[PDB]
Amino acid sequence: DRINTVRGPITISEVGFTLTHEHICGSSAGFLRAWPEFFGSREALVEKAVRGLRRARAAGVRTIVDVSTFDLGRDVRLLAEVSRAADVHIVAATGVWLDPPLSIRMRSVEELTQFFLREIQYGIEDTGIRAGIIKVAITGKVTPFQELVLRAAARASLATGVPVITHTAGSQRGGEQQAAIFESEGLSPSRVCIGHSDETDDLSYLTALAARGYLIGLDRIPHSAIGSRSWQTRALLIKALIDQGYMKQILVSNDWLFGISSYVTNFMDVMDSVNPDGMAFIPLRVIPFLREKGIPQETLAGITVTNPARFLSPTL
Amino acid sequence: GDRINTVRGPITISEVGFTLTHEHICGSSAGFLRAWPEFFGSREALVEKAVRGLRRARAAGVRTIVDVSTFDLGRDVRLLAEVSRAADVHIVAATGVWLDPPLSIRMRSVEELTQFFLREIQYGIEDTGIRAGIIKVAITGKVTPFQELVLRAAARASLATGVPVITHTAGSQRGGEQQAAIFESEGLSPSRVCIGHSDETDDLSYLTALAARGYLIGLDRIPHSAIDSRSWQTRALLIKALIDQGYMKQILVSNDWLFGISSYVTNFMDVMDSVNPDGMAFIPLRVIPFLREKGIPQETLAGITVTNPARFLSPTLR
Ligand SMILES: [Zn+2]
Ligand SMILES: [Zn+2]
Ligand SMILES: [Zn+2]
Ligand SMILES: [Zn+2]
Repeated sequence: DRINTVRGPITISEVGFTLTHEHICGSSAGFLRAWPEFFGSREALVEKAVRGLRRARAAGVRTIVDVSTFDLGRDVRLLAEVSRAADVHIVAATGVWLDPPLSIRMRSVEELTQFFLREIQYGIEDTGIRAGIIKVAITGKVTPFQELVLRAAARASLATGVPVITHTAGSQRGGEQQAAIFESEGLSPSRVCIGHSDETDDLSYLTALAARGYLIGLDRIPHSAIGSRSWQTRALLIKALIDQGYMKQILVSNDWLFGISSYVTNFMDVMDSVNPDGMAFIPLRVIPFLREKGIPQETLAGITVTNPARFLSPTL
Repeated sequence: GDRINTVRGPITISEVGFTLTHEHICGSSAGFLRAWPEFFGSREALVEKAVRGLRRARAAGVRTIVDVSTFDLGRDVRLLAEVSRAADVHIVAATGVWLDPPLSIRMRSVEELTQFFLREIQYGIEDTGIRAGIIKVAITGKVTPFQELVLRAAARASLATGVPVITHTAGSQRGGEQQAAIFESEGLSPSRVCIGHSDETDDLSYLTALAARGYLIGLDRIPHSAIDSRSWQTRALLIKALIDQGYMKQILVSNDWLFGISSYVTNFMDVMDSVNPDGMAFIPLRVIPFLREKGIPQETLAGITVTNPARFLSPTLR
């Protein structure tokens, strides 16, 4: 009955309403510490994140999963400061996203396994903060290196029970390619969330993965307007999977952040202008939309509370 | 002026002494030493190895090294400061961009990169107050579009601060020529620029032409000869050749060594240490005596190892 957060271990009952795919800052390893003035200042980024997380908490959120890896510039000290000041649980990540530096991309499957295990079992850097989830990312056709990452993630998950979350580049469906590799390693689908699955209308693809026991990440809902399908279209994929009997396979989030340096310079302003609700978009907009579409409150509670707790609880 | 910034603060020109102008404590990636120190055994083991290695170089006459590790090479200025203090060897730290920029760097404009370089030179690196004393840049081939931005940002930061620029030249086809054309288009004096890894080629007429234009010529990978069948002596004879051409004042010599490396295959450090057990002491223990045996006088060797680095490192607007 324990999940590791940036403030230490918590019990399952304390997790509450969870956003399973979020970020405080999307960056690169070392970048926030080397050039904080890219974000105005570290202090300004903290203040923005604390204000935003407090608004999410007032809307009912109790935990977020920050799926920033080392190569996404995860700064666990930043996460800890924001978590404590907003009084919202934050689960930190290990793994490898789409921008590994040489010191990561030259590593073998065995070495990557050891790195993920260090971050889960011992702690991140010198902080003692342990990761509670393993993040992986692929580009449509899984590359040799990305296959090594997925295998190491499966091996680390089998050793520790922590789950795996995935990202696929270019709005492409990658769940079937990912699931093949995970299953060749003996990983249970119930440990894996196929992220950004709301980027497709292919309900056959979604239902087939859910039927195998994968978690389906419908987690970019407010990104609809940026680059196009409406956010309501994406949200109705939640209803569609409920209607086919797969409510227990659904995880919902925003994939939001309070700063971003890994893309074009004022991309944060673009995102904020399109979705001023930020991480509160799920509770303030999506949940009432599903209720008015007739989904029972208990089912919505199961998706936002029970499913994330079952996913995060380490299970061997 | 009279002062150069090191990881222990400012020093005067007269304190710089015998300098290795292209070295590394550790070749890594941003954040990596902090996230996975056990790759190197431990942080403590890496420190102990680096302190021993720098004390050995000091006993061979070295007084300063320039650590040309950028952000994206995993530069850890706290590691540099610790090693510098324990070995009593001055270390000059770098800003700039090498060949592995992450997205947060490679998505930036020339103006943004200029501001990043300026913050590392004028304000400090991270939250340490340690200021960079050189700007490092790297190119491949004919210079890629992103690399050209970096070179232009480096020229702008040099022009605003007086600190010099040192380059990693990859490729065998006279890559210094396109670097020079970019630097000159920005208004940068060649005397602020070291075209590095120039010993990778035997093309003496190319090196002489750059030296005659006022560029410093970095003959700085001498011990990498054996790991391409040129020996280290053949590389070292380029030093003699440029002296005989009349360009002693344009030469900078170094090892391009390190005490840990994670940016290539796992135990590459063991391969390197087996080929060159002298480490950073290879230049003073092997190259300087070799040149003396070939008849280069003491005063000329001191000009290359002491005078030229001081003139290069001294911030000169001009
Ligand atoms: Zn993602
Ligand atoms: Zn994300
Ligand atoms: Zn180099
Ligand atoms: Zn180098």
